[PDB]
Amino acid sequence: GDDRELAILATAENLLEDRPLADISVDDLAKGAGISRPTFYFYFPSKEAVLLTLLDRVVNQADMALQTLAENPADTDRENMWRTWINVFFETFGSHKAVTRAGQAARATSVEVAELWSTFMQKWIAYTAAVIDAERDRGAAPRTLPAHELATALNLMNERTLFASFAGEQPSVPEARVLDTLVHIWVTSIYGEN
Amino acid sequence: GDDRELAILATAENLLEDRPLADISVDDLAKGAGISRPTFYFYFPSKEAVLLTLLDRVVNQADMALQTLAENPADTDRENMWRTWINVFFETFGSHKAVTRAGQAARATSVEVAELWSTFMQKWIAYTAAVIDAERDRGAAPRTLPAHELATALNLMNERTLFASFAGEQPSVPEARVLDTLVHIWVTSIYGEN
Repeated sequence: GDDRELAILATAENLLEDRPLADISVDDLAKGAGISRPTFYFYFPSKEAVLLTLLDRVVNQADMALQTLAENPADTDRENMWRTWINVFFETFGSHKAVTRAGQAARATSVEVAELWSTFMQKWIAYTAAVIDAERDRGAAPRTLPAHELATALNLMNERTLFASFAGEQPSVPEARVLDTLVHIWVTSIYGEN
Repeated sequence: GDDRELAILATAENLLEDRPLADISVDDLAKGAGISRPTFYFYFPSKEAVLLTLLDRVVNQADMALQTLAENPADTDRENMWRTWINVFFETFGSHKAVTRAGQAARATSVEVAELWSTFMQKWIAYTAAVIDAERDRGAAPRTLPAHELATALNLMNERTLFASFAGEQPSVPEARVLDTLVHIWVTSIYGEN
């Protein structure tokens, strides 16, 4: 039942490590998960749809892991807060790299993926904005940019800066030194007057 | 001769406004530029290759426009310098939006496009890094992040922040208020101590 479903997915993920969706056939995922062609079609209606579901696993992994953090305020200095917020991306997407990458690539095509990714970003940008407003009201950060706008840029930086490093792009900040980077950019711009 | 070539391209660009490469045929670009199917193939060996050449026009437009600026130091305060540097992106890519978008989308596929875009970024990040080192040596910016690393993140933010706004994404900073945004992020992080 679900046994079968999950293998389709685990297999989806592992063939994705070394090659893009396109050059993975549909008998590719079947053969791997040890099921017949049409046994697959019962479970997922197209390969695109497999990739969708895995991305969904990942995003929610990162959604959930992110809300736990929100509800558990770490007890630390503002800089070490932001870092620990940002890190939850580095750890999640930085674990399922293969899916992470393909997901991004296929925003181009899937109006479903484009949506799925958008929704999550809006959620966290809005939340991030919410923080900054509060950081300004607690008095500890000054009122320079519209918060929601700042957040968007900062968050979009992350999405791109992070996924550049994962795919190991040319050019890109190495996994090691990233974070410290974004984190630095986050503090200096949130708390910075001029 | 070149008459014919250029029309293929102008047409390439205008059909791209309202729909993606994929759903533009090859008789699409011919019919538009008023030439026969194989007359086209003499000029460009595939549609992908048309898109390549237009992206090249744009990048170099922005490359050139960017080096003029470099060689003509604007006479203004550091903040109004960075802005006028960044603006040269907003104006270029923000003019050929259609090409700008498709180019990005098709980094996924074209190892030629991926290269073409990379090279340009490396160039400007390296240059941007070069500035910051100097800004630190003239004493006016403090030595916090490795410059080249900072530059990368800042530049990758731009690429993504900008092209999000162009395609008018959900979520994205509106064209109006962008710049002021990135610019703010640039100053606060370059000149910011903590």
